[PDB]
Amino acid sequence: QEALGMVETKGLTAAIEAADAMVDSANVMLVGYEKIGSGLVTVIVRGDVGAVKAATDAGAAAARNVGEVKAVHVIPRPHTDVEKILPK
Amino acid sequence: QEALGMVETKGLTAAIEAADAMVDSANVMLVGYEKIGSGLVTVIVRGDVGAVKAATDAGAAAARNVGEVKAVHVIPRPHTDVEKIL
Amino acid sequence: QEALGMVETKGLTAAIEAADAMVDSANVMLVGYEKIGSGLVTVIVRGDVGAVKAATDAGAAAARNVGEVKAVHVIPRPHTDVEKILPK
Amino acid sequence: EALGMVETKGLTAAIEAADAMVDSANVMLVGYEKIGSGLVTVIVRGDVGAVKAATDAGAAAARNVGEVKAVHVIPRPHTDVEKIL
Amino acid sequence: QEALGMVETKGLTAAIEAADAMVDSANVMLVGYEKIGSGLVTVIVRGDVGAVKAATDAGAAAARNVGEVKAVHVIPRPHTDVEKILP
Amino acid sequence: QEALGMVETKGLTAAIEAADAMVDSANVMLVGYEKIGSGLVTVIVRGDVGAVKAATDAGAAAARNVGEVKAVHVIPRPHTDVEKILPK
Repeated sequence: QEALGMVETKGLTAAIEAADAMVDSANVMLVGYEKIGSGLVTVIVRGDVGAVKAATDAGAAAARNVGEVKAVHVIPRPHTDVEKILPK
Repeated sequence: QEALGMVETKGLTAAIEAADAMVDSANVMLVGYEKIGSGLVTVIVRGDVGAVKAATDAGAAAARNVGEVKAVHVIPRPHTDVEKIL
Repeated sequence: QEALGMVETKGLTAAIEAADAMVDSANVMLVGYEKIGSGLVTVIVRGDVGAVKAATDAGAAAARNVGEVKAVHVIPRPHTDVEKILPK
Repeated sequence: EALGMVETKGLTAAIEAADAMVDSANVMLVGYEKIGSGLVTVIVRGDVGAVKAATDAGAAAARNVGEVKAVHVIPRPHTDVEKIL
Repeated sequence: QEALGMVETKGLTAAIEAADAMVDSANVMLVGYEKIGSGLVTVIVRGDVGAVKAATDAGAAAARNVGEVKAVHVIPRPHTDVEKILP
Repeated sequence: QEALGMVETKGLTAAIEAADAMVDSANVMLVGYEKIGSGLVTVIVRGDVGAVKAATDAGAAAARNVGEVKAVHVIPRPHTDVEKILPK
């Protein structure tokens, strides 16, 4: 029932906007962001699957008005150990 | 609670110039700059919404004369979670 | 030795998707993510060869719907030498 | 105390810039900075006139070795800007 | 003294494969790998000249099936200063 | 008169070859290598101007047979202070 949601941007400003836009719905928690170099930044949230889909949709839309979005994705997860697949 | 302002440049020189122009007024705090690769540098400031809007306009204006501006943005009230990114 | 599984993608998002399918599809331990530039991310797992083969197949398949998969590979018996190369 | 910068593509052009800069004027080398895309920034300090001459010279010199992407002088940088350098 | 071998790839998976192929023979030692950005990863080995030649050829052959080979090179007798740059 | 010599490559293997060739061909000491990301590596040597000139020429030619050379440069230096313009 609990998903992980991601917006990956090229540019930091757009990722910060994506993060802010996603948590605007109190139904989503920010886990954090990941940098992999080459200007690529990934923002990650968790919450109920439906909330996460809606949050990620809004976050991507917002980021695209600020900079470049490279990927938007939602991963449903198991009830225990939801974040154990995340880096760092 | 406090507004968030960002000027993101390609090039450090342009970013430092943006940083300098932004801190020119007293009610603006420079949080720092962030590097993410591909030459991309983001300067981040905090303050009252009005001060931050004016600072970021100015930072963007100053930087574009030195190098490439990639993003200029203000979030009047960032959510408390976003503070984990700064 | 415990086999090694690797899925390498362009973008972190496809890679997290891969990690999800991998540890979900078989008894593999997530070793970590590795960044090398040009947007390339490698997800690495460990386990017995059969589990790793199944996980790697699953990770690659899942990731191809999310982003570009650049490499998929299994080393059934890595050396200790090579394990000092790995993030563990 | 003025701030000077030469930003090049490639480290070699940058090191050439540092050489021309500290040779042609009374500037102190504060350091090098890398930001990706092959971009390296050389930073100097000194009185503005020295810094202006150094950056002019460093850029001219760096251009003989490689590509200069940015050149800039900040006569009086702010105190907060001093913590990011 | 010992010879130096390098297999440099674009892609990490390819580099790990090259490393595994090279250290398969007992007289070749893995010195380490280096990342320099742009996806370029270098695997470095030491051993007798002959072993290092066969090892690097094999590492490159293995790696090219997984990703891109960027450099394959052997230094029969490295000069000592060169060891001050190795991992 | 003491100079600084540099060969800058895209790729590490070509740089190691440049380094080896430089200290092998002339009475120059290897100062070190610098990575600035994006595959760019700079090898630096020190010695008399003639030696540094002979080394860098030999380093560039050797490296060009192994990979991509981006820059080759000799910097004559003052008597005192010869290495203080170097980074890190």
